[PDB]
Amino acid sequence: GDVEKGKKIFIMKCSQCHTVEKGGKHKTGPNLHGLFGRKTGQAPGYSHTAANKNKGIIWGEDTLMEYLENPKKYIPGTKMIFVGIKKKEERADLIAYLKKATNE
Ligand code: HEC
Repeated sequence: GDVEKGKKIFIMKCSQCHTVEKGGKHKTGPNLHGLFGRKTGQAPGYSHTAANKNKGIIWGEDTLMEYLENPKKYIPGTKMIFVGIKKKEERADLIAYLKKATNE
């Protein structure tokens, strides 16, 4: 994925509710630093829904590809009110940016 394109997707569609930087603030949604390799719903200091807490999967490229295509289908009961990203290559670019920014 192209992380420069992914960053602009993140700004356009995600930054309204999320930060990615280490120690970044929670907003409507949790700060996302440390996302990869972590189980769902464990962002430190954020009050997740039980659904987000209980999904039980580990975030990685493949699980984020599925989640971000249709969030409420993957995690029924989520309070992330976002329709999803239809195009696979856009999701791949976003997730490549996420893998870089949430670990740097
Ligand atoms: C507000 C309207 C949001 C927008 C736009 C996006 N997200 Fe979000 N997200 C939001 C909330 C309120 C929550 C918590 C939901 C809950 O049920 O507790 C989330 C959660 C996530 C997560 C899960 C994190 C984890 O399990 O540790 C991820 C990975 C996530 N959101 C990603 C994400 C991306 C990449 C977005 C842009 C396309 C995006 N979200 C938009 C609220 C909102």
